[PDB]
Amino acid sequence: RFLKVKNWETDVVLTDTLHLKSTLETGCTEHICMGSIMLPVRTKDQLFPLAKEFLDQYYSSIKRFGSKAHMDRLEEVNKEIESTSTYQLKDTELIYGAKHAWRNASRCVGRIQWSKLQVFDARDCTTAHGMFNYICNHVKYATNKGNLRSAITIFPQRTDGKHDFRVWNSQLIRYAGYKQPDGSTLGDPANVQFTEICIQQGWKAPRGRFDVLPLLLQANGNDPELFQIPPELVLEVPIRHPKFDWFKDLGLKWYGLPAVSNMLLEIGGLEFSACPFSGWYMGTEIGVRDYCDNSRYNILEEVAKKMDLDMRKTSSLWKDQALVEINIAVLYSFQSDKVTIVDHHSATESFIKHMENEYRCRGGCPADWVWIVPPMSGSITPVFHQEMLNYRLTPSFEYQPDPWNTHVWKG
Amino acid sequence: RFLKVKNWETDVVLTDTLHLKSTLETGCTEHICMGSIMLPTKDQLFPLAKEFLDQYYSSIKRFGSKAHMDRLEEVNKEIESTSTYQLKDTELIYGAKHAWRNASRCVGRIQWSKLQVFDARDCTTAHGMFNYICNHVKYATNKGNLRSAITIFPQRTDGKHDFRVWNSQLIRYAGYKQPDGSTLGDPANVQFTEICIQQGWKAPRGRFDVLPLLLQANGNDPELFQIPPELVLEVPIRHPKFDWFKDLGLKWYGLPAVSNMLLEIGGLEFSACPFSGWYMGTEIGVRDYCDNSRYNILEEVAKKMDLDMRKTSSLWKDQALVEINIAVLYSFQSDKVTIVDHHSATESFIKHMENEYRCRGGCPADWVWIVPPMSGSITPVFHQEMLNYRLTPSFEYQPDPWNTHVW
Ligand code: HEM
Ligand code: HEM
Ligand SMILES: C[C@H](O)[C@H](O)[C@H]1CNc2nc(N)[nH]c(=O)c2N1
Ligand SMILES: C[C@H](O)[C@H](O)[C@H]1CNc2nc(N)[nH]c(=O)c2N1
Ligand SMILES: NC(=[NH2+])NCCC[C@H](N)C(=O)O
Ligand SMILES: NC(=[NH2+])NCCC[C@H](N)C(=O)O
Ligand SMILES: [Zn+2]
Repeated sequence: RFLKVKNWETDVVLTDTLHLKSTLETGCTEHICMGSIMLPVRTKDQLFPLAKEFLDQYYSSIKRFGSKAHMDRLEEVNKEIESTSTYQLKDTELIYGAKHAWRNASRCVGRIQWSKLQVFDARDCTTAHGMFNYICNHVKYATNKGNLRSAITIFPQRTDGKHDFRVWNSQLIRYAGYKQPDGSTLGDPANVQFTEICIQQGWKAPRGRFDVLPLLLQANGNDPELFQIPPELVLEVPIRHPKFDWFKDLGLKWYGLPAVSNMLLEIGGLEFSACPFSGWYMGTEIGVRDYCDNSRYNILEEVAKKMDLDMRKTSSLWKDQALVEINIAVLYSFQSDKVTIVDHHSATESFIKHMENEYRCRGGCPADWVWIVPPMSGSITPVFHQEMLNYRLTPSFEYQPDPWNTHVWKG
Repeated sequence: RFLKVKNWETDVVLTDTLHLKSTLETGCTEHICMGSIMLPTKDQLFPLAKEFLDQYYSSIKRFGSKAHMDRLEEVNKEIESTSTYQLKDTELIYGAKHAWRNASRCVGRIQWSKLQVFDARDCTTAHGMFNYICNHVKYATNKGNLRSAITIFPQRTDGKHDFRVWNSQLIRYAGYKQPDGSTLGDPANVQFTEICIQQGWKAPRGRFDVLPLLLQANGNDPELFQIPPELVLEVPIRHPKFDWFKDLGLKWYGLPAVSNMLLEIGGLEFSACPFSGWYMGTEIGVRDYCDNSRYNILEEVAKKMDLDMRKTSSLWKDQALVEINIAVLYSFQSDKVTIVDHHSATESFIKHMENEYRCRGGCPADWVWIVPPMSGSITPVFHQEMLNYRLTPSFEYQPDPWNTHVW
């Protein structure tokens, strides 16, 4: 069953066959689309089949499908699973796995870079201090003095679900958020809950508007431990505008390395609950969402004032005018300081090329339009005009519940 | 069964039960989401009429009354007899209003109950259609104080006697393919602009030439008619700061009137049902003016603004986009022609969603179409989870007539 997607701006039509290999569910039915919904211990029984599908894809990728090496690997894993109820991936398989989870991430517009992922194998890690060390190395390698490199660090996989490794932070680097008694929020509102947990764990909060949070790391199902990332390892960019000299006076800045650290990486049935990964920012992430979401730093009003914009009536599009400026400032500041960053026009054009390539060389490219289209200037980016098919392939990156909601504290 | 949708900016959570009354398909499956795809018998008829009549009577608090049973029986007999049926006026009006109520891609539905319905089922010729359409346009335009309306021509019978408005909108600008290879006017209408000529229209070959109506009645071939210019309200586009803006030579019409859709009520198909409301600014400023395959005007505007168009990262396209859309809203307002900005419109939709959830148990909505084409996340709908599903009565797409007509 073939399926075609059309780009209404170029009339280019593509045919998708890859969706046929999709096994997981979407959340949608023939009766309802849940396309805009944010979030719509395994058994030996269910493990080997997942393992075989993976190994089959892996061996095909290296052109050794059906070889003796392939067959022996299946036999070996089968035995190991029956013998230990789980199995260990070879280094080669882990790298292939991690790269494909990124390749299969439908919400990611930066996937044209998927094959260049640097994979750090932290499966020999046993303690939080060990985790802290791997994480520091990942940040230094990835930051590369501003010339960012994509990377992922993979800690030991889940076993019985009672010895999980977890990074409690949502990103390796992020700013604290503090709820004030007058109801206002100091810092980043998105991290208030986590910030409270850190303080409760012993962190001495400096209580400023841009305090880098400490790492709260959990190894082998133990209680999480706090660690401060060496400041010299955290690259930050002061935000200023190329034409407005007062912009710098807003005292804004952001970190250069975006590193999601709360997702779960699934490979051949195995679950890697601590798999922090990083790339580089697309401007709008900071400029539109982190700075202008009403629930984030919410700086639109203050910026519009300084610009002396008609804020009497929305139809003056004062919000839209200020948004552009703020986004111009983010891109400008990063570029001046030579910290890697990509604007939405450039990133989306690249994704379209990546997508076309994938259809031609792979038979498709699962993509989530709701997420792919930038939060500003939607239709002036090619992705808006591009029809997309969203479906779940493994290996994959999945959401998981915040650990403070599931953790059995030991004291 | 009972689905919940959350607004991530306000934490407000709504529970959707209305979807349980969904009847049509979405194009999606448990294995694949096609949410961004633009276009995913007497025995057949009676159940549909029944479903409709039941909701109709339920709506008037006479569910299961004699009147209900009676009407049900009457239509039933009429169908078994005529193989079809006719809606009472009350039912026609309710059907049309609800078709708008159920249009998941429309962000202006808070106005659904105020729809003026013009019953043109007694129409029989293209001239007749032209007359009905002129009246609709004048009524809806109302000197700039726009009023929503829909005119409903005769329903389908055998499919060989269909009424159809060939234009895609009652009022639209012509598009001509020049030797240069480039396109003059509106590229979206290059083709239709040709079928008119292939029919006799004397194209003034301009940038904003109001197209002619090409009307099809009872199945016969379509005819051309020039809408009285005094009936076409237009707005000269100028900027409230860039005097050079007016120089751009831009203008647009004030009445958006989709004319190529099909209205389905109780199984009955109305293939010619033009309807109009009023514009949301971005429709013109972002889509019509800046789409690459439309009037594609960003470069010129950026130029005049003297912006650094060397690097995409200077965001000249975005800056220009903003100014343009400022000018559309400014013009319309200055000429007292109804128009709504995407901020005000989206705020209204959120309120409408809430009302709909509490008074009806839900509101089918297509996020991909609801979120405006610019400044997405600074509008509230961006942060609003939505459930898309098909409820009837509804407005459906249908093949362009020139790809089905047997001259
Ligand atoms: C090279 C630079 C990269 C760019 C420019 C890029 C861009 C983006 C953007 C703009 C988003 C949406 C983020 C949001 O709205 O919160 C995103 C999402 C995503 N990306 Fe990428 N990305 C990059 C690298 C990576 C890497 C290295 C991985 C994985 C190995 C990855 C995995 C994902 C996933 C799984 C999501 C969805 C996360 C969620 O659901 O919250 N990306 N990316
Ligand atoms: C009163 C003012 C109204 C406003 C502000 C409004 C706004 C909008 C907007 C912004 C769109 C998207 C247009 C596009 O992208 O092409 C839309 C679509 C739609 N609206 Fe409304 N609308 C209004 C009245 C109407 C009326 C009166 C009806 C029908 C009775 C209606 C039916 C629909 C339908 C069926 C669609 C989707 C059409 C398609 O698929 O191309 N709208 N509306
Ligand atoms: C409710 C809606 O799904 C939600 O606000 C989505 C929309 N698109 C998005 N797109 C990206 N890239 N990131 C997001 O966080 C979101 N949020
Ligand atoms: C391919 C994609 O579905 C297409 O470009 C959609 C996106 N969202 C839209 N939203 C609205 N309101 N109108 C449109 O025409 C579209 N086009
Ligand atoms: N380009 C990326 N790798 N993004 C990861 C998500 C970062 C998140 N959206 C932020 O604004 O901090
Ligand atoms: N507001 C409306 N009723 N719009 C109907 C569709 C009009 C179309 N989007 C246009 O720009 O011409
Ligand atoms: Zn769907």
